[PDB]
Amino acid sequence: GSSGSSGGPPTRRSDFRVLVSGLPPSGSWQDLKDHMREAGDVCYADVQKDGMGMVEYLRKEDMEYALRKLDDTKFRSHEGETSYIRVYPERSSGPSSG
Repeated sequence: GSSGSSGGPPTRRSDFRVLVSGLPPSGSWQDLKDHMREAGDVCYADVQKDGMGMVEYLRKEDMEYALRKLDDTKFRSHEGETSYIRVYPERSSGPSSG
């Protein structure tokens, strides 16, 4: 596995993901993943400025697992620095009932 394309659209290899916020200024997705992976296998791993991140699992449990297990952890950046990143699901006007 490597993946490498110019385009790189907003694809969702999975549905069960975990929103990470409160990342360091040096924090990366690599280390982040290696961390988030705590759950299971990460098919998606991205990080943005400010201090946010995103990881997608192949299993639901993994999500909840890492969600709780991790639920706010001490992430170490590639610069040694650290920061408290929370692990929570993604919400946005749920359907509830069609």
